[PDB]
Amino acid sequence: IQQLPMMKGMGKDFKNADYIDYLPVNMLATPKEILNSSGYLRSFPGITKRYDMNGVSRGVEYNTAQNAVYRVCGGKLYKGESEVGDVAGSGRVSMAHGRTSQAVGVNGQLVEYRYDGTVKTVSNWPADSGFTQYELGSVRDITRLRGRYAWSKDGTDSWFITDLEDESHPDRYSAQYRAESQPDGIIGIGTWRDFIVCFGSSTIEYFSLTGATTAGAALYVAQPSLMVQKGIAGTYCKTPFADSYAFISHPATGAPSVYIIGSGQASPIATASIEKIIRSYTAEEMATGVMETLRFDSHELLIIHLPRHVLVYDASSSQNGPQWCVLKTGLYDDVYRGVDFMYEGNQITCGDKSEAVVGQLQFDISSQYDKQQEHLLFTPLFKADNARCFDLEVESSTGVAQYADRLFLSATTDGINYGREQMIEQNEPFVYDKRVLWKRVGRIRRLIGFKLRVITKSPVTLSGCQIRLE
Amino acid sequence: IQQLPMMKGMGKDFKNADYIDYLPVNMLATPKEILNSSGYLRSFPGITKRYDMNGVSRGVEYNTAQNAVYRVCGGKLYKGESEVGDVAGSGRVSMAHGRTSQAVGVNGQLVEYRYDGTVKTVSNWPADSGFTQYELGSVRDITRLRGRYAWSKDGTDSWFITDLEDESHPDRYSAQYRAESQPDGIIGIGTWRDFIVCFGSSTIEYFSLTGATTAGAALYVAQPSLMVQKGIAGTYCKTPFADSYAFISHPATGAPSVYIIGSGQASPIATASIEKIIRSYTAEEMATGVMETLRFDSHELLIIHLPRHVLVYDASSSQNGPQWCVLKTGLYDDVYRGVDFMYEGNQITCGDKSEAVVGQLQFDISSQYDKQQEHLLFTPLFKADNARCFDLEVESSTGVAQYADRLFLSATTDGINYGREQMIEQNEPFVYDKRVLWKRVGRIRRLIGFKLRVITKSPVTLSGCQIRLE
Amino acid sequence: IQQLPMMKGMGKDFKNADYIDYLPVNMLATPKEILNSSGYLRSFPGITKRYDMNGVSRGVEYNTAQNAVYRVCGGKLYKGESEVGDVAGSGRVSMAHGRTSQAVGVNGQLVEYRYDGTVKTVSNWPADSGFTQYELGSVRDITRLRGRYAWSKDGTDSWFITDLEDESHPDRYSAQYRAESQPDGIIGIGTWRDFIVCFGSSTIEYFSLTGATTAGAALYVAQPSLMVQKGIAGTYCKTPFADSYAFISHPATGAPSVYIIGSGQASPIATASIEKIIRSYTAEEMATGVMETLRFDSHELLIIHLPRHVLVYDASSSQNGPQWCVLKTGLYDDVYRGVDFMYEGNQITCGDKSEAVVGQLQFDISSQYDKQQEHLLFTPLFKADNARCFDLEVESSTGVAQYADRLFLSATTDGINYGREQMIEQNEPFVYDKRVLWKRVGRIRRLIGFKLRVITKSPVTLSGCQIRLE
Amino acid sequence: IQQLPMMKGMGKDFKNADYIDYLPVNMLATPKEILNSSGYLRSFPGITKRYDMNGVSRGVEYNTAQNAVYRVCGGKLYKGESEVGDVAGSGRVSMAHGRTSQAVGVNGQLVEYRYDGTVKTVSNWPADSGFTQYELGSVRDITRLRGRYAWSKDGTDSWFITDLEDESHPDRYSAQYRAESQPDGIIGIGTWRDFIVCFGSSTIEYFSLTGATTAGAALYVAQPSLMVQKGIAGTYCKTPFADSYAFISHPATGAPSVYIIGSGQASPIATASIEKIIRSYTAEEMATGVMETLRFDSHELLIIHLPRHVLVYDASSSQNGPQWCVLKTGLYDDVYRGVDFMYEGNQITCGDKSEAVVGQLQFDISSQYDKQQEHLLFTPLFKADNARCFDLEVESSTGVAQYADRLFLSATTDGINYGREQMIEQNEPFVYDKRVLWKRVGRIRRLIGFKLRVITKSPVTLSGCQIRLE
Repeated sequence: IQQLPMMKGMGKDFKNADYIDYLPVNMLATPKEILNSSGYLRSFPGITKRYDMNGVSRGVEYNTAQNAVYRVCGGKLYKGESEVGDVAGSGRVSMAHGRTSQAVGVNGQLVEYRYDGTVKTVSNWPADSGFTQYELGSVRDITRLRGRYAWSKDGTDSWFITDLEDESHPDRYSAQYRAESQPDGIIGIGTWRDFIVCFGSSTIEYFSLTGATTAGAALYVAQPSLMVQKGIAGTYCKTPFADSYAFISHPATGAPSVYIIGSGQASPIATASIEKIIRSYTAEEMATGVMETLRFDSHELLIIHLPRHVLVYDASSSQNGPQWCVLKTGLYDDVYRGVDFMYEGNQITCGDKSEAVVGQLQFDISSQYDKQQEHLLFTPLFKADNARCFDLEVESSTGVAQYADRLFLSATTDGINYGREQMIEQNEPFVYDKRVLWKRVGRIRRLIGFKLRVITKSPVTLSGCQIRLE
Repeated sequence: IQQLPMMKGMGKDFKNADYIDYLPVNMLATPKEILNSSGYLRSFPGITKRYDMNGVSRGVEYNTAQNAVYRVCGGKLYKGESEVGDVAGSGRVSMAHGRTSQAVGVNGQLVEYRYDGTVKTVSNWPADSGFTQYELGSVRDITRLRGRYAWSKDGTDSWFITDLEDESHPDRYSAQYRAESQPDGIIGIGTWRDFIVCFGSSTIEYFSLTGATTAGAALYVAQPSLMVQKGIAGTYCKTPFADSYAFISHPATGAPSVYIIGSGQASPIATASIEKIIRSYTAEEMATGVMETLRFDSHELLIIHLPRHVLVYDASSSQNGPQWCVLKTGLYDDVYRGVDFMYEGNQITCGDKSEAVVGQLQFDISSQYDKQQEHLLFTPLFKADNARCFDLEVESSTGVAQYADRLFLSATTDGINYGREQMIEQNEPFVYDKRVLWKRVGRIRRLIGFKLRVITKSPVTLSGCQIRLE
Repeated sequence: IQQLPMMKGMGKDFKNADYIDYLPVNMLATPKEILNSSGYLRSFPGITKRYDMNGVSRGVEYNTAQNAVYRVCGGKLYKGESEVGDVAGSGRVSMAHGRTSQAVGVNGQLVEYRYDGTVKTVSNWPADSGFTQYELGSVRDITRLRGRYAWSKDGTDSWFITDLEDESHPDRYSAQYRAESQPDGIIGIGTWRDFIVCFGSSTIEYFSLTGATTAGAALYVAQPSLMVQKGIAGTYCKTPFADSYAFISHPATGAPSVYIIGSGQASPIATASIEKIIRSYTAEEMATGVMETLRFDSHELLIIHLPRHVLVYDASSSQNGPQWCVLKTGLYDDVYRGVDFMYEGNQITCGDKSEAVVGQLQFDISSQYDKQQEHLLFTPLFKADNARCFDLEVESSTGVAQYADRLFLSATTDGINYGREQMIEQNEPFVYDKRVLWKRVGRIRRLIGFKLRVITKSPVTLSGCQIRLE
Repeated sequence: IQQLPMMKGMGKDFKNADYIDYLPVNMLATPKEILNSSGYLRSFPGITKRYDMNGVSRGVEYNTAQNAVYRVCGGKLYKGESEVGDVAGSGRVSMAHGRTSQAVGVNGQLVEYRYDGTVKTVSNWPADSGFTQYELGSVRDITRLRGRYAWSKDGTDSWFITDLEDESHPDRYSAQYRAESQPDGIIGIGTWRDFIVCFGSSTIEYFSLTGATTAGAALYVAQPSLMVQKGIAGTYCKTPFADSYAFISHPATGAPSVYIIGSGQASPIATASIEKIIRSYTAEEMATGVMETLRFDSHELLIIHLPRHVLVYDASSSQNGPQWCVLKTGLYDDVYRGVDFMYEGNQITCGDKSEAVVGQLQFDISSQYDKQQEHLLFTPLFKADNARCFDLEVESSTGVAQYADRLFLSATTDGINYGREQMIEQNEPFVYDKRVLWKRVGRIRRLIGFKLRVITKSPVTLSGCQIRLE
């Protein structure tokens, strides 16, 4: 009796005869110390329609000052279900809320909405007042530390600041700040534990405020002990993850790869196969990749929305090596649906990247809206000669289905292309005890590996595959 | 011969066919290196009525200046047994004693009683005196560091302080301080090792006093090295535990979960099943969750009084993984009775949440007041095929009972619903040596798990369940 | 059944009968947890022509201010494909970009190329201005920290600096800095985390800038806690590797050897056989050795372009001891083709040293341009007496070839010279499953070692050699 | 089958019946993971004459300012092969180069030569100038930090310094510095990472320069955290090694022994037998012991030139315990030939101590000049009763010899005096595969130990001695 792990499956690709492992499609990994194994695999939760909105999502941020979720969701702003304002422009926006403003920052101007009901835009002080009158530019990203905002001019080292008393003007005396570590544009900006993180193309630098008590004297001073020496590939390739940012490396460095910021250095978390997938996209296509973080139950996910891949990293389940996963909607290869996830109340609300709708995650159903989904599992290739496998017994938990869904399994002799697909039912609507197995698998000549296609709209749980090897 | 652990039992739920473990209800876990196993399970101590009071318990605090226990317990304040004052308002109060006051802080005002016999209320300085005249608001929580009080204005960043010479006024010159790292109202306040801990909705900030020796010059300065970056779900979800506060995460963060503050970060202490239970409550219903701490013998408990669950965490018994427990009063599902545990003299004085009475814990009886209690134990599911179990022999300690109570045991084949209940007596009033066992259990087809219902009003001790597997 | 590792093979040389190991020629090492072994060996990617340029490569640098790759590549400068200026001089050049000019620094003068379209040169301030008028000399290397350049004069301790406003003049008041623990010329200069690293002949010293706010008062102050106490052999024997520089030791110390800078000391990374190869060159020949860093997939390679050796160090694959490799072009011994590797877009663009052409790396082809290449693998010597080896079966992955290429294997009895070469086909153009093995190897008298010559222009993968020893 | 190590052999001496181990004379130890054992033993490289010089070697120092090796070598100074100056006096000199001088420091005055062609001597400032006019004394050792020299007055605590502008005078205002922790003369001086190390008879002190910017105000201040509390036995018994100096303890401390300086303390590196050898010399005779450092291939050797012993310590090969070795020239007991080893170009240039000649090391020959050499190996004593050893087979590498040299082996029964010498040829001029073994060794009564005399002028390699024990 041998046990075949399915938490990650090895294989090879026909393009250049290289060994690349097949990530488990559309199913997560949980360690739970199951009956005879250690850990069970559960399908991703299913999406159900909640509200109808103007368009495809373009941004989200959980306002802390007011207990509500803000999202532009296409044509115009939304607070939960309410309308509360209009935003102009198509693309993706970066939001940073405030005590008395929202600061959507669409297009190249720092548009900030007010809780009173008025709309304002950040611009230079009036010439009649008699202030410094800086030279502002286009805006890319937004943040907020203490009581003021901070944006970065497009394609230039300098990033500006926001005044305290009047929040719609740069400042009275001192607002011009520069990175100056290496010559590089500011790809993005962010905040981390009272530090203003400056995401450059090649470097990352931390700024800490100091007590000036003087007119125009260096409110923020750059800290050089915490430099990372690596950049970010795109504007939105950064998230708050664990206590770090977990960016994606820029093409300026050796090669694009996922990372995680340490104390003063970046530690990789992406396997070679993941970087092989990342390298498939050109430089321009890489810059349009969104990143997020999601935490439900004991999981801590890190989702990367690449143009054709929705790779997902599970931090808790990566006990021995990284655990990556890929998500897709259609039966064939397609991009996942639902871009911005955010925890509202006691539910998780997702957006949508193609349809003008918003939906919530549901745990007892595995269908996105009202369409069935494909789930895949891959067993790593094994080299056994002249053996005969008979009892392949995967163990499932059943009883939350609406139809007796079936399972397709197949075997590879060369590791690239599969044989016939055998049809076994793996779920029954109200049977809580049943056995899923295949009685005869036959001789294996040189090497064999398995596949476990499942097409359902009900939760799928599989844990522990064993075969009687002789 | 196989030994079956009972400290925690695995299972699955019928709603979504997920593997959730069954916590052992109403009995603690103690490691003591027993005859043949390591650890024994003992029932929770039973409540007995001590005094009759005005109403349902609403607060408790062990006054240190005077060796006595204060509790409002409904209609009016109480010091031990005496009346000593009246408090108005229904709900829950936050209590913080003083050298010359008690500061119940009911409703939205800091009502503070005096040992002399007079009642005062914190209010602005008289306009005739000529002081700074702050603008106070509603009060949520109270604390005391050095000779000063500290309260937080409701729904706003700012938290105030109390003057030294006249402790019924904010201060002479400098009393308004604010959090400000992020825009978030102060959910709660507390003290920890000369630091005034500021519990925000999204962040946690530590304030340390400095020597001013000046008129209105920053008595307290915020320390930014000790930020936690996580909020608290409700007003009363915090409790000094060990050397930290052990809060509950806010919905603003990815998902609600229990935590413990470290040096500068929070470390989770809740299993996935515990967070699944916590997510069952809506956001508004979660804010009414009280937490406490209790320490008797070698135990160190952390009790969470959710609306429908009384989850208990045992710090000392969590050698390999967390050890959570749930308490309930009725034979069916119900919430535990007795809110506030405080150690007075050599006894523990529990409150009440459904009747106008106060009671003390007793160790040699397992009945709350004069009613019997239910105790359950779940054995984790095992996968053995075609085997037969014969001798299931749990080992109990007897001789402190009033009647020969019986024990109900049953088995599951699918892990959800149980079979027939077999009745075995597990205790005899004055017999110190007897066996508790069942001679035949029969074949197990695929998998089996057990249950050990006990209904007594006498102490229940069980340690070590073994079955002759073949 | 025994398994023979091929990642590194031991042997001896006929010159002085010493045990020197044979590094795997032109094949990398990757740990991947292959079917029955741990790791597989894959050929280096092949070069394909991309552009036609003026001459052999002479320098490269990835401009960060403008997203493009700059390379002189012979007669005149190039930005990607465009001409954009002319450069004078033959040899090797040191490049350091800027935020207004490029800078090439040929001969002994800092020729800089401004983007506007003009060319400038660093020279003393005009005498009419009235400044300090330093005494400049011949330049060796260039770098840039903050908004200013920094160069070192030829054969002297002192290294100068560049003015802020005008970057074509040394400075207004303070530009003379000198190294000077020990009397040594500055072989090279470089930057590392806001420190201007001064590479001397015998020591390495770190300079950190300080806030002057004064006329000519010590802009840069030397830090003595970070001195390394070892020099660099040549001008270009330094790269940014990991977080350190990984130089080559100077003959001033005991013997030349590769190193890596630590916190305050150098840690060797070269085996004894590598230092034997390094010592083969005279002092003058070693000074013309280039070094680089390249990172594709999970690799982190350090390439040394010695006059007759192209040694490569793979950091990721060196789990147990250093993993060195050597590359060569012709069927006989010859130096590798392709000087400078840089990552542009999503491809890697290699230079050249014998032709006026530039090329890009391709992964599915193993031929440089359109000529076949040699790959070698050596098995370490084993001492087995009177045994008989029969089933020598190496495991390849096939199906991406253009012709049924064959493999040559042979055995040594004395460890110096090889026996007959047996031809076995190891790859078929479109067959994905086949066995590569030899059925009879015969008796071994005292000791034996194998060889796996392959000549292909298609990817070569071999992983795991097993022989039936009896 | 048993394997007998030869890296170090145990025995006893007839003088006092104490167990002393026999160090392997004239052959090094290298760990390389050989066919069946871990490590092989290779003979020391042979000396060959390169140049003819004036007389016996007296000093050496690798000038860094000019890429050339300086050595007095008896009658008059030498730069490489050129004459370039004359030095008077017989004995040993302490050499410390400079940016514009060489500072041989012979006899009692700091004789310093100049690159221009003139000779100067350190002496007091002229009385007409009007300076502080110190009282200099005899000089023992020389060093150089920054632009200053530093010498020590003979028999006194004080050590002086050298002026910057005119380096042939003590200083303008402040040059008198002193040790003073304990009353002890300065035996020697040295530099280490910007610290002027002061080697006393009983203590060691580190001096760090400070910014004076004042007339005669404490240029150097003594650091007391880095005291070692141990002296050095002789003037030249110290040497930069690794990152420390590795001195020899003074007779003032409990006993003479070798050491290595740590962070703030000395750690011994000498076995008991080595200290037994060191104690054989009287106090006066020990003061004439020279020490050096040499690094070729992976070795890092520390050579001590005692009057009758040439003990050598190998740092890299001391995996389990220290690895000491002894070198000798003649067939009988004699002192090694060649004092000063320095790495010039790609070769090592050894000195001489008995003839007026200088020579270079050569790796493929084992003869010093043109005379054969003796090599010994001792196997540690084993206690086996009534056993019989038959097949003693050492494994050698051959084929670089000029004649079929023979090997002498013998056995001890009491561990002091040896039996008959059996002659086996161990090398053949051009045979790369041969076996060296003895077929019968006979019964061993109580205990036995072996010996492996080899007399050749060709490289000797032996690795792995095994005997069939019964």
